[PDB]
Amino acid sequence: GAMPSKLALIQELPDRIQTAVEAAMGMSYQDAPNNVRRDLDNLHACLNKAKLTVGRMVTSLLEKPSVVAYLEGK
Amino acid sequence: GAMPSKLALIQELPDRIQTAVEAAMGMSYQDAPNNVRRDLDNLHACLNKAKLTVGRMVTSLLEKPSVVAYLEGK
Repeated sequence: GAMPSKLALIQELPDRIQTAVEAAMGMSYQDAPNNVRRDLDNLHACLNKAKLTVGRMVTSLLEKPSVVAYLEGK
Repeated sequence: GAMPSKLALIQELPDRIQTAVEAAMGMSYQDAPNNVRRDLDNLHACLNKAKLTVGRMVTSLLEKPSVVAYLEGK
């Protein structure tokens, strides 16, 4: 019976956001004109970048033992 | 029933990320000292921000008719 610790949450945030935008990443915008689908291409760069910023924001929490320990509850 | 189209996805992305991050927002980081929980405070500001950067990224796509129409399938 392992109730998820805050670190379970902070670590899963990347996966949650991966799931948050997997829909849009797997979106087939190629049935749209280049420019508008490029707006999805911007969604592709920036929203995937958004996962990138979040993943590493978690990394920013993960680069310090005290912060990490509190998340896991150590 | 309503099979989700690309617009259903782009519109739900905000809620998906609101969910991707709700766990961390509802996190009881006050269990930790000010500074380390402040590290979660940065997590809060930046992840709440992160949701909203996606909020505006969706808004970016949402503020042009060609882009929007292709998402919905108009």
